[PDB]
Amino acid sequence: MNDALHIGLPPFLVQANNEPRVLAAPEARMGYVLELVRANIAADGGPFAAAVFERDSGLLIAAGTNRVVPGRCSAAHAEILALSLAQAKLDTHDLSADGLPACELVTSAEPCVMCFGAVIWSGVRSLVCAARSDDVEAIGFDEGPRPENWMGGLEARGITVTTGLLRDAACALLREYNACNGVIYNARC
Amino acid sequence: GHMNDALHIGLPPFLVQANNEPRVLAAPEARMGYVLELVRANIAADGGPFAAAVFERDSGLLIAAGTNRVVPGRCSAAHAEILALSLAQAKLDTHDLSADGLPACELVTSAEPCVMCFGAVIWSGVRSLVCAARSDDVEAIGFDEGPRPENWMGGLEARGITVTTGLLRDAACALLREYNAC
Ligand SMILES: Nc1ccnc(=O)[nH]1
Ligand SMILES: [Zn+2]
Ligand SMILES: [Zn+2]
Repeated sequence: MNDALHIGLPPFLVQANNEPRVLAAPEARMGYVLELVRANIAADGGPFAAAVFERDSGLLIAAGTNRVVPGRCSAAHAEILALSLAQAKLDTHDLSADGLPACELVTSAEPCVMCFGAVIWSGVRSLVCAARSDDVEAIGFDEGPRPENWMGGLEARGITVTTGLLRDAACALLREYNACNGVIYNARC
Repeated sequence: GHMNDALHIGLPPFLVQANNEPRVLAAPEARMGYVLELVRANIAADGGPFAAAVFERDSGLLIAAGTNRVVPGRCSAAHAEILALSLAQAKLDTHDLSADGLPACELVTSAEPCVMCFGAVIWSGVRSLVCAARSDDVEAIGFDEGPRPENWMGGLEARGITVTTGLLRDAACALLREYNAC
């Protein structure tokens, strides 16, 4: 509405937040996240996606993707959407809240500065990344002024960090995205 | 706010009204003054002691305002800045406030941004950031600003965003203290 923050979720993302799913393996988890990436790109969104799991069971709780441009909202990153939807579903601003399960945020690329903090407040206890910062930098997409050893900063707060998971297919997904960005029409896109 | 087809965070009456009531505050202190009033209402509306609003830098026209809604809105990302920036990018229909053909936009804020919002402002397109309360003032009432890069103000300056702080600061603290007192 015009009297409430309202970020719309594309059909495939709604489905992604609708169908129950459980993926044990980190590979499996990131694999599904990378599926939403390809989708997102085909739904007019940035090449970024994320999902919050119950970490210790693999129960998908919520997913998000970059809807910045189509959404006319710079704050609509993949991490912000998944972290919110996740908090809304479990109905609490704290995923670290008393009773809730230990949550985990699987993202296609190392988080930017905005989301970096977004992660700290969320209440998740673990972050799992795919594409290293350089890969993202490598094609525009600025990570933003993150403080020294942000990764360390997270470990310190109890948020375990991991990067590189399925980085190969992640960087590929970034590239065909970039490959298909210009304005001159290409039927192969 | 748990929906399906979209992420939805409702705004309380006063805030709803704030984004639809025509307003033009030319002076800087006027903008900040208004923002502080919002803080009060927000506290009164089970919200955190934080408010903010985007104004067209030169004209002083209120474009959108946002408060802290984390708790009542079960969303840890709902800070005064995030909302005010997002409703502004909504009204103007663009994810870029520094976009072509749009009068420069400023974000007057009750306190200095948290590392999150910090990045948030950067991606918004706002061309200036005026703050009231300082960071120690914030950590003083028990709120985290998170780990920010050495000299964040520089980062903003360097990225085309003018930083200016300490405005009505003292008035912004009586509000913080009051909140902490209760
Ligand atoms: N500066 C801030 C600290 C904590 N929460 C907020 O909403 N804002
Ligand atoms: Zn981000
Ligand atoms: Zn903030």
